[PDB]
Amino acid sequence: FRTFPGIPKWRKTHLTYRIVNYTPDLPKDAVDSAVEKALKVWEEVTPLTFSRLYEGEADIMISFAVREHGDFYPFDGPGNVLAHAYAPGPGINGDAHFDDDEQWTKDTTGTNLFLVAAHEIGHSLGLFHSANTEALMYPLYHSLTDLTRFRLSQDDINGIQSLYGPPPD
Ligand SMILES: COc1ccc(S(=O)(=O)N2CCCSC(C)(C)[C@H]2C(=O)NO)cc1
Ligand SMILES: [Ca+2]
Ligand SMILES: [Ca+2]
Ligand SMILES: [Ca+2]
Ligand SMILES: [Zn+2]
Ligand SMILES: [Zn+2]
Repeated sequence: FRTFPGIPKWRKTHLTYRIVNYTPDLPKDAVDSAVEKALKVWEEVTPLTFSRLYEGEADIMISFAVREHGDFYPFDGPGNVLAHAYAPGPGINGDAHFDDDEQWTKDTTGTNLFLVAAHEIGHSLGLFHSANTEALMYPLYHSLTDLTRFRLSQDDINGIQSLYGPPPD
């Protein structure tokens, strides 16, 4: 694994997230599940717990966007940059933006929202890219992984616990 520079990490175990908008590519219900499951992944190996807001500024603001969308890094159309996110911190920090010029699916017939969400949310949590090929934090986008056999890799578990520790009990 690999954390960020100056090793940013939230100074609190409980984080709030908010889904700011919805992609026309999937039923609102599928977008919710992906985010909740992307969150389960990390929540299971650390003291981190999460809750949802429907208003106010949440730590982890999630949203879909196209091209220019409010920051300095406009999205680039279909493919290539799938989504980007920010390290822990105030305001735009911790937020995750998804490119809608991608076709977000619940399976692998395009860009799986879960798989890509878990990885972006690790960013919000403070993890940078991993050199480990079998790691979820690898800049790894592969459409050949059954969803069925997915499991966070020891590399991912190592790096996030480096920051927050193992589960309390
Ligand atoms: C499994 O999770 C993911 C999430 C994003 C990408 S990506 O294709 O958008 N991307 C890899 C390819 C270069 S661009 C990037 C730096 C913005 C980077 C990425 O990991 N965003 O955090 C790939 C796999
Ligand atoms: Ca934020
Ligand atoms: Ca793109
Ligand atoms: Ca789309
Ligand atoms: Zn953005
Ligand atoms: Zn990434």
